Amino acid sequence: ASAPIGSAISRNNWAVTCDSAQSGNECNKAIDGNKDTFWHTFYGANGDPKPPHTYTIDMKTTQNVNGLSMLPRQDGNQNGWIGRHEVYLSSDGTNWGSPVASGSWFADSTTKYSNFETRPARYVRLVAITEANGQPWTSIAEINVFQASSYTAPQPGLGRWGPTIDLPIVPAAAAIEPTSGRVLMWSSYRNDAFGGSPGGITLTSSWDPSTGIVSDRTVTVTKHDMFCPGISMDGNGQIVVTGGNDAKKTSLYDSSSDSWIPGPDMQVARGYQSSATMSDGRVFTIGGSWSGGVFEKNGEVYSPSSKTWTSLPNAKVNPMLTADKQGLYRSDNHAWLFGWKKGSVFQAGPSTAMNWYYTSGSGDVKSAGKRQSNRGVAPDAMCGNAVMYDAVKGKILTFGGSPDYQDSDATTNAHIITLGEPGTSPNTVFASNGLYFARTFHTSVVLPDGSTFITGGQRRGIPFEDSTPVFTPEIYVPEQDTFYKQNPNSIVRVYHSISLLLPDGRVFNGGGGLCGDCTTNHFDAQIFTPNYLYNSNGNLATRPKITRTSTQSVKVGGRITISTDSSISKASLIRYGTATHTVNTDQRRIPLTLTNNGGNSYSFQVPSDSGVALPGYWMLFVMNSAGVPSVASTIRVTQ
Ligand SMILES: [Cu+2]
Ligand code: NA
Repeated sequence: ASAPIGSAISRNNWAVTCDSAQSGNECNKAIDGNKDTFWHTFYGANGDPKPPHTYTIDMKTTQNVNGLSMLPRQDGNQNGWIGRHEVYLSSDGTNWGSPVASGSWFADSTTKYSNFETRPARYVRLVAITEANGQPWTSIAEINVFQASSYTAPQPGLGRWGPTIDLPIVPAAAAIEPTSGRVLMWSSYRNDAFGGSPGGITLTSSWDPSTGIVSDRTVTVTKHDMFCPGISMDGNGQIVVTGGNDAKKTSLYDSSSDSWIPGPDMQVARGYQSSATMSDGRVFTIGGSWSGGVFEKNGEVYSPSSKTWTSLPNAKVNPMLTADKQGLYRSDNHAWLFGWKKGSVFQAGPSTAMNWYYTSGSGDVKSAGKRQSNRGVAPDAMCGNAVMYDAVKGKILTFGGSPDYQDSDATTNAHIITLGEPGTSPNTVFASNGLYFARTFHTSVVLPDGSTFITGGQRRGIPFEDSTPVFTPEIYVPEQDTFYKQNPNSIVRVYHSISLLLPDGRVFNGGGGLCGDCTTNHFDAQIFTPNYLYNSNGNLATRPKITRTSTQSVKVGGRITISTDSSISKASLIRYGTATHTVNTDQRRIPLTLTNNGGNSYSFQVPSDSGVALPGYWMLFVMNSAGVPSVASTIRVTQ
């Protein structure tokens, strides 16, 4: 099930309009309170007008609207199920503006919702762009509008949330398709559940930021239910999905051909392991006792060229285990892995003990000391997040999480780890005064400017329960060593939520739930627009443009020359992300040093160490003196 974020608005005073309505199926059947009666557009002998179809409500007064619900026809017939849709709000009835929510609803008879940030309005309009099966009708048994207890205007200068993208599934795992710019999301064998999978199938969905189209596709070619997996973008730019519901499988997503390819089976069955791309394009994984059995799962490495998984038995998982009260089932999960120099992998946590993993020969592991600072040794931080915001300086920001996977209080701990050469003990300090809000199950992304956006989570980890939610996101500004609260959102994003940086510089945050009959499934995502995209007036700022790129494919050590339309002050390269269960081992940022060639022409070199400039796809962003970033240019970094 799902749920709206507000309380139902009284339908007494409403006035509704429909594009068409067949007698027996009047506009008002949708607001009678009877689930047996429904509005239905013209059919048969009234003709069959194709969608779009529209449902407009006049609440007569101004309500602080935060959502709507749509109960499809409950008579067993599917005709008229809304697929693609848009939701608009208006205080006047003539000026709608941009949709407050849009996307596609799954093809079933369950009540569907549109949850969105609170906006005073008197008029609401639901546009049915498509019928779920491609037919021309639109039918609605019941329609409700929800209101917030109050309305609090976003504060200027603190970012903005919206719109809401409605999806057919709970996006508990997502990736950006680098060649297309689309967001790829997946659930499990079902749109809203993973328990009871016959294994072998995964439901996916994609959102295209350019067209606003949400599409769904079932993947069975790899015979893998991809819930709870390791995810890494390999050296070739293929996304490597491992284990989870089908514990030994490997599935490859090729952005180029937009297809799924069966990969080789891992040597050890795992679920909830983290995998990390290496300086050589290979993928290392360790741990993962969620599925495949509970025992010590040492390292293994995938080679994209030979398409083999090789065991690395001496890359021992033992030193990275947390002290989880549930034991090994949780203690080897979601490692904070980072590919580094010379085939090494750094594990920053969640255990207090940090380690160096080596992939030569049969593997090795060396202690890197304890995450700690002048405030003491950091406790285990299961589901805390770790982000490499400056790969050149080896800087990793870690934050949040709790000692145990669940039933444990999250903390405000935050540290900065600075990596040197593999085998050396990195320096760790405390970050500022820690998070404003203790959280676990939160997600984060590094932004073009090197700041880290942190959002969602809860104060006490309770999977599938939307309790103690943190609605206020925070940004860490490394240059100032300061955290800043941002404007709050209205949708809880806790266990099974995700965040990804979009190529336009905005953040896509969504998911949460995936517990079948629970009412905590969130079949949506919201967009957060950081203040760097607005000018002083609250309007969107004018962005620099990258008019030319000497090349779109470069070897580490290589130079790229660009021309822009305005003088730029800074540039950064951001590796494309993948995310699930708080883990994102693919994102990282490299700040660039620019050579001004005069005439708004600039060159830069990609770092020559492929353990810094990990191979794969990256986003190039340039910023003007104002700090406004361009939309990214996609660059492929090869070794
Ligand atoms: Cu899970
Ligand atoms: Na009705």
